[PDB]
Amino acid sequence: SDFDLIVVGSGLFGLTVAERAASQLGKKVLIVEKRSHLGGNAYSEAEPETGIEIHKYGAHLFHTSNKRVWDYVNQFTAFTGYQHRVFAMHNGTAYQFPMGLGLINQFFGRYYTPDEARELIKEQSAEIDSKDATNLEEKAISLIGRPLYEAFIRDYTAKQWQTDPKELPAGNITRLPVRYNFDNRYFNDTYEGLPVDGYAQWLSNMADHENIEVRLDTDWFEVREDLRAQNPEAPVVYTGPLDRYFDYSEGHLGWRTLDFETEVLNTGDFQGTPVMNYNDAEFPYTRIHEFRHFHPEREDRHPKDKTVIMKEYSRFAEEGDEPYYPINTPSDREMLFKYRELADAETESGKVYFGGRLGTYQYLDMHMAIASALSMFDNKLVDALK
Amino acid sequence: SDFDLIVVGSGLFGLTVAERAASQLGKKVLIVEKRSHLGGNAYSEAEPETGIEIHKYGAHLFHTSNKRVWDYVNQFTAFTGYQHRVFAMHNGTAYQFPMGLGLINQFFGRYYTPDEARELIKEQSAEIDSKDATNLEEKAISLIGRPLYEAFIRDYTAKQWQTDPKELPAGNITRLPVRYNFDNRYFNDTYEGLPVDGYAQWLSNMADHENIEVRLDTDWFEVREDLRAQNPEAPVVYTGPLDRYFDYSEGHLGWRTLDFETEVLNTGDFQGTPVMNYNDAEFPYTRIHEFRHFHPEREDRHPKDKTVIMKEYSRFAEEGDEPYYPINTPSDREMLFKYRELADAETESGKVYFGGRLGTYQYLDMHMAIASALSMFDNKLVDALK
Ligand SMILES: Cc1cc2nc3c(=O)[nH]c(=O)nc-3n(C[C@H](O)[C@H](O)[C@H](O)COP(=O)(O)OP(=O)(O)OC[C@H]3O[C@@H](n4cnc5c(N)ncnc54)[C@H](O)[C@@H]3O)c2cc1C
Ligand SMILES: Cc1cc2nc3c(=O)[nH]c(=O)nc-3n(C[C@H](O)[C@H](O)[C@H](O)COP(=O)(O)OP(=O)(O)OC[C@H]3O[C@@H](n4cnc5c(N)ncnc54)[C@H](O)[C@@H]3O)c2cc1C
Ligand code: NA
Ligand code: NA
Ligand code: NA
Ligand code: NA
Repeated sequence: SDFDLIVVGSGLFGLTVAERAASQLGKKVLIVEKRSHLGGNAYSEAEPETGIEIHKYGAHLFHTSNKRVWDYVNQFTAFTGYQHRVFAMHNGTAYQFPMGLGLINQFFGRYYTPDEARELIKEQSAEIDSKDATNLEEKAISLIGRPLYEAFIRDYTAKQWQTDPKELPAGNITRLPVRYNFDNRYFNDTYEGLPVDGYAQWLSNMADHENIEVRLDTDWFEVREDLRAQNPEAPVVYTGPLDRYFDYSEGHLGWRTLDFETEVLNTGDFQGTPVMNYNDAEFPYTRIHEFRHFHPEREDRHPKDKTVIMKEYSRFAEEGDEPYYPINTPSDREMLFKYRELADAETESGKVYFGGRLGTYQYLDMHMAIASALSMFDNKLVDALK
Repeated sequence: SDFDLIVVGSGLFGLTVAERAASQLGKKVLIVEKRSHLGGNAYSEAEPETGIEIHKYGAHLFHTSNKRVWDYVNQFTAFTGYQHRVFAMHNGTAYQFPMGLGLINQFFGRYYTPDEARELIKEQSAEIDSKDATNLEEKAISLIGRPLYEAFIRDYTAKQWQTDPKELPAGNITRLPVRYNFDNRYFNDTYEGLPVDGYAQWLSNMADHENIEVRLDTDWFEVREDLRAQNPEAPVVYTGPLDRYFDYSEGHLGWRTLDFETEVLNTGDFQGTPVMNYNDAEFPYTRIHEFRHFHPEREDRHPKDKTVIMKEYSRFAEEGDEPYYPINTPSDREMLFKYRELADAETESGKVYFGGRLGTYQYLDMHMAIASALSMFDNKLVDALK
């Protein structure tokens, strides 16, 4: 047949499934993708004026402790030795971040040793016991105290969720957000880096296989009757929206979206670091990305006197908005449970498998989507394709 | 014969020459080493109480942009992804270091953009033109201004050299010691890391070859008549002290030494970072090393409640002291020129080649010693061993 497997969506989940079926089982795979390019939100591109690699659907940082996933992605791209670091702007000062000996010295005004900092945090967080916290605000205060909470967490979180932290779940903070050393690596994972030739090249390489057919600018729901009629027994891996698949029969799942404001500025360096969080309420955006600093190894290809920056604004995802993060209200958890039932029925009657961020209503980092796709491939698709 | 080449000293220079002759020319090499272990000052060892890898002859950080040298050393050890970072203690605050947007924010009290920082440094350094600087103090001030100089350079340099900076050469600072971004990598080189299994294992591996014989606890000047009599036409590569070789016939070359004070403390973490500079005069030591933080990947082998730290004191190298850094007074440059003549005569009449830090009166980093030995091997020893 012309294809043995249909994959809807070319994010990391779709690409992984498609590539494994193609290379490991020698199956013909047809990828159907609604957008004009491969890669889902991980897709990046050159900003036209400067040539700098940028993202329109969120900056993407790769990191994992899963060696299987690390070895896998390295088949398709090399990675730079980029290590993500973030600074936090508060009351006109850029603080070392996350909270650690550096921020503590800057904020409290003198050097604390690791043991002195531990004792400081004990004193600061004395007021509320974590066991008694009834919301995010109280949870934070119970761990690090009011001064730190009020400076670095309160307004930032308010902007992030468009909600008073008093009305957010205590379960949103699960561990002490403080380090007792000067380590300011943002991530804690074994492996980390950025694709040497950019995300677009990496993701294109995943789908570059003699057994893979790619149809861009194609909506599954427009073409599905025709495609399946060509080969009815070919399974489908669906990574589009779960609720949309079932015509919103149980209602609309709730998502957060982001608005990105991009500017080309007439300086070669706007903030001297890839990401500056803006922790204060007076700034409407949560942070500014300056994209050239993600790839310092490219500095002589970057313009000397121009730079691209991006500001980020969060709000509720309405119709037409890209859905980014599941909101997960109890109502959302309710209809999700109902959609899972429908989906499972569809897998049994129609050989349609549901996966990925949109397909399962679950935020997934790149390595987690890949891991999830490797699992589905191993545990479901190998059998289904025999 | 029992050997074809004698190498005096087993630092990186000696090891490199020995290994190349052994593996590339199939020559039998005899290494003669005065100390009880291989590796010269790069040698490291486990501190007995804690097991932590420490140095008795200075902490050794490996870094290079020389790809030939990088590829070479990786034949003998793997390297961790360690990236050196230093903090600077001044008036009770740990500053981000080297001077950059982080230190500038901490010191001047609010955030400066890259362009604002450039303008700040222009204003601060206006007083003295670099072209007019007559000593180190004036040179520093001409580049960064008095407040920064007085806080971070003056006393530190005084301790380092035991000299008023007014009496040090303007040529000691050759470039702007300020970055206009938040990059606090201490080194600027392409490749960097620490030996995964420690320096002792790496350096031992270099000399581990069927063609290499090692005699430790052996002073060249005690055994040389006997050894050369066994095979008169075998050349010698000498990496011991240049002036000592010629019985100080032209006087004693001047060196700086370091005293290291090591302590085991009853805490698992003393300062939360490998190195803290102490920039103020009130502290007699220049900096404190906390050795466990050089190898965080070993944290579950390190003790939970103990740590080894080391304080560093600089002074003139007297008899019995390990000579570390050439002082290079004009008098020193004088007799060095005379020793170079003697050495060159000795190479012609006696087939004794002079190399390495002690052998040439020149401080050499590990990668520079290796590069220098590779050159000597390529350009001198291949011919001499035919
Ligand atoms: C703003 C943002 C920032 C992120 N930052 C990071 C990060 O820093 N590090 C990290 O590891 N991960 C990050 N991620 C997650 C990352 O994008 C993952 O790769 C993604 O979540 C993987 O899941 P996926 O492949 O299912 O999703 P997607 O990337 O959403 O891919 C789904 C694809 O299905 C297509 N599709 C949808 N409907 C149809 C249809 N009807 N017909 C045909 N095609 C369709 C979509 O166009 C899309 O291309 C971020 C995600 C977002 C949204
Ligand atoms: C305090 C200090 C800190 C340093 N830190 C770094 C760093 O962070 N990063 C870096 O890249 N480099 C560093 N170095 C330099 C590093 O040690 C180099 O490897 C070294 O300078 C290389 O030169 P070498 O092999 O000639 O010297 P050496 O290491 O001095 O080796 C010379 C050897 O010759 C032996 N010897 C001397 N006389 C005799 C004799 N009569 N008979 C037999 N044997 C003899 C000595 O015992 C010694 O083992 C540091 C050096 C010092 C001193
Ligand atoms: Na991201
Ligand atoms: Na508490
Ligand atoms: Na050193
Ligand atoms: Na000046």
